Amino acid sequence: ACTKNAIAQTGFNKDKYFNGDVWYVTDYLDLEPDDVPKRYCAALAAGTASGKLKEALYHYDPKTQDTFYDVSELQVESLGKYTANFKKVDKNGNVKVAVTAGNYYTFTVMYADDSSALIHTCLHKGNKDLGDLYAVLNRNKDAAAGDKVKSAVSAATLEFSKFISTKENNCAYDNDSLKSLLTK
Ligand code: HEM
Repeated sequence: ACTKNAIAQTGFNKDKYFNGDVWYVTDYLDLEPDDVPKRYCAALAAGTASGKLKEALYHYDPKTQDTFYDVSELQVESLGKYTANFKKVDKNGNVKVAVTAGNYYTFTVMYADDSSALIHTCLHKGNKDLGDLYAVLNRNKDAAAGDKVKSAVSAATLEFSKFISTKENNCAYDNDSLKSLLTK
């Protein structure tokens, strides 16, 4: 179960964040740690497509090779805080699992600049019991977290030392698919 009402960044710049480009997860913290594998990789694209606010997600377990993409149109709750009903798709946007009520995530941008971000998400997927997930993002998949984003982690009353890095997993991303999926 999720327990946090994450606070969005003061002054969040939506057009910069949702610019159509890719964000890579470099580090994550699940407050129910035993909810997600210790070795993982994930990335997303975020942008407006034909007037609609969109995200495209990619998940890859580097040990099991379990792979999936998602696309969602984000609904606005407040600036920097969204609710996203997702559909599982292949890399070309063909639907594998349609949108349905009860399959959604919340998404809060706690901090962002041009290169880095800190987000919170709470996933709801049917009857699974999932907890709060924080992720440090960067535009560069290999970037070490800098002081702006690590300070933001502190300001959220979190300890960056507890985050798990995704960097040592050889993950390789299909950026082209993530960008194109924004339209799907
Ligand atoms: C930007 C950040 C992330 C968002 C918005 C996000 C969103 C989601 C969504 C929507 C699903 C369900 C997909 C579907 O069934 O179609 C999912 C599943 C999953 N995510 Fe994430 N995720 C993110 C980061 C991560 C990270 C960093 C991990 C780390 C370990 C992770 C682990 C998982 C796992 C293991 C599942 C499969 C749940 C299951 O069905 O059993 N996610 N995520």
